[PDB]
Amino acid sequence: STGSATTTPIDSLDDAYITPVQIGTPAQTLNLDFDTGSSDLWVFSSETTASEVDGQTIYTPSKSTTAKLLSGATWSISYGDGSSSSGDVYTDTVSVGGLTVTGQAVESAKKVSSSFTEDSTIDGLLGLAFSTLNTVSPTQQKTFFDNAKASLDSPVFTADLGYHAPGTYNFGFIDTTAYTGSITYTAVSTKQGFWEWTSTGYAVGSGTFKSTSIDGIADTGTTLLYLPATVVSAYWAQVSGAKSSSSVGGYVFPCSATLPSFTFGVGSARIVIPGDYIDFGPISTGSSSCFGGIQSSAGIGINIFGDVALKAAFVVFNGATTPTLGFASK
Repeated sequence: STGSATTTPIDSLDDAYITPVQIGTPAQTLNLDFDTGSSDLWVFSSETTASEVDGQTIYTPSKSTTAKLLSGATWSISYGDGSSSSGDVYTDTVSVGGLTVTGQAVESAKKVSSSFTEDSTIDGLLGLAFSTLNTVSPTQQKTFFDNAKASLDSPVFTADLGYHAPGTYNFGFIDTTAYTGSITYTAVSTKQGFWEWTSTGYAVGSGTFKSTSIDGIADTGTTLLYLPATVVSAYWAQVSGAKSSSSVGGYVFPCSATLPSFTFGVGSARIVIPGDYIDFGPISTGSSSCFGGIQSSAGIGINIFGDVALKAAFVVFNGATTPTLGFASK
């Protein structure tokens, strides 16, 4: 089997991407944030505290004839951005772009943190990291991809995120028309439950490539590119008027400035992030100070190849017995 679904930016800055998912019988369609940095499929629901729902579409398990309470099960998650949610668990039929899993754990939110309430466009998350990170207790549950894997033509999914435009998540096949050149594959460590890999280096604009190992994660659920402070400093030094603002909480720059591209290495291959992908607009409405899309990972404890980086590539998440990641230009 295969599946293919379009993923759409939630706003004009590409802050996140939403993908429609069918849950239950008859289908209830929710727009979920596909997140290769986490491993829970959770949704706003009829069980979510009423004051914490503000425009989201909810899943109502009682209206699904295929929903079954996973008795005794609870879940609770906190994300790198300080946001959180928790609740109980149902199993139900979940379909993405034509690909159907029966018995998928659907984690129903009883509580969500403010950041989720305040974002009316995201109805929940669909985790695509490794199932070892799944928070369901007492019995850890599998991700949608893990459940689908054996049925797929090939045990892979691909992320093709758009810049200020829709893109595509495919399951079970590689669309050879969706990228240029070749796909370069690179090793993955699953020790922390992430799609963790090591970049071979970077360049700033037309500058020379610096060969240096950068360990980080391919995370579709993180907006920006978070890299070591040395790398980030070298980038912003090439933007006149850029500076790190402790009050804003990262590098900002005047939008009259021209942003250089940023290149990262995948083995001997090179992915070029155009300068425009690094502009995240005014820090506040009317401000001439713009927020940067490359920021320091210091104090995150891990480097994150978030949407800023991933949307410059066609990315293969290869779930073979030994997982690997593939990157192509596009």
